[PDB]
Amino acid sequence: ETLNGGITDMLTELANFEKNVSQAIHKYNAYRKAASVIAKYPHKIKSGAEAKKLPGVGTKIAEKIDEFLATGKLRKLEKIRQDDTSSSINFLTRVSGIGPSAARKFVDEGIKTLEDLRKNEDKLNHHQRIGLKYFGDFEKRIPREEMLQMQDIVLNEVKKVDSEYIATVCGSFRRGAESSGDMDVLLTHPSFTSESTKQPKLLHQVVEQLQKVHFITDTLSKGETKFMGVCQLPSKNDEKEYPHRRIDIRLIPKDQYYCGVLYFTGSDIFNKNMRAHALEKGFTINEYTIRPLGVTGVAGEPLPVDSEKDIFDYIQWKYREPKDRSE
DNA sequence: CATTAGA
DNA sequence: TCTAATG
Ligand SMILES: [K+]
Ligand SMILES: [K+]
Repeated sequence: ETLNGGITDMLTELANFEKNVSQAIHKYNAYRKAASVIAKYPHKIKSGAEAKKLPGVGTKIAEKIDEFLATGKLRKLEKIRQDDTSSSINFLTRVSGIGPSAARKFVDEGIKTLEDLRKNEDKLNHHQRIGLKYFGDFEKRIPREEMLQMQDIVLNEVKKVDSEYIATVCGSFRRGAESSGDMDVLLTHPSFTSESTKQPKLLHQVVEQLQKVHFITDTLSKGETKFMGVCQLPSKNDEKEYPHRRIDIRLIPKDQYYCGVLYFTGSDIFNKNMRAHALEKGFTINEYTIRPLGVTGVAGEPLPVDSEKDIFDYIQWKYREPKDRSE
C-alpha cells in the first residue's frame, strides 16, 4: 500500500504504456500481474533479486526494479514520458469515443491535437464528434448540488410518462459523494422481467420524454436496453448556463433491479466484501441475482428479491445505508 | 462482460 | 461479422 508503491506505480506506468502506445497486450498483462503481486508482498523489496522470487517476476521486470531502486528513476519511463507520439496517444484517448486503436490511427495520420481533431471533424464518428464538442464539460466534475437537480428532473418525467416506472440514480451519488463524474440511472418496470419478451419502447418512452423537455441533448448511443447520452440543466435566468453532462439510462427486468442496484451502488469494495460474505452465508451474489450454494461445488436457483433488504436478510447481515456502503 | 456502432 | 469503446 506504501512500502511497495513506487514499484507498483512504475510498473502500472510501464503496463499502461505497452497497452496504449504499443499493442503489447502481453507485456502489458505482464507488468500487471507483477504490479499486482509485488503489491501484496509484505515487505520492502530491496532488490530485483528479492522481487524476482515472486511469481510473474522475471528478469525483465526485476531489472527494472533495481534501476528504480538504485536511482530514483527509470530511463524507459523517462524516455516514454517525453515521447511525443506516445504523449499524443495518451491525450487523444481523453476524447470520449477515442480509444487506443483510434488514437494511434489519428496520430498516424498526424492528428495529434485538439485543434487537429477540429479541422478534421470529418474523420470522426458521431460519438467522437460529440466528445470533441464537449471535451471540456466532459472532463468537469458533477457537483452533488446539481446531481440533486438532475435527479429531480429525471424522476419527474419518468413518473409523468408512466407511474409504474422505478428509477434510481446509482453510483457514488447514491453513496453520498460530494460530486460525481456522470449520472447513472437504473431503470425497470413491472411489465418487464427475465422472461417477458421485452418492450423496447419501455426505454424509448422515457428517453423521448427527457428529450422533449430538453433534458437530453444528444445521443452517443441508443439501444433497446441501454441508452448513453449527454444532458444539461436548464440554464437559468441567464448569465449562467450549465456544462454538458454524460448520462446513461438502462432498462432492467424488474425481477433483477435490487441486485443491479445493489451492485452499481458499490462501492467496489463494499461489494466485493458483501459478496465474499454471501459465500460463507451459503450464497452467490452478482449484478443480477443471488443464488443459494449447493455443496456439490456449486448450485443455482435465484432467490426472490423485492428490495435491497431481501438481499441483506438473505446473507443475514446488517442493512447498510448506501451512505455507508463505503466498504 | 455485455451492449452498441460501424464498416 | 468482427472489432472497437463505454461502463
Ligand atoms: K519468478
Ligand atoms: K476515450
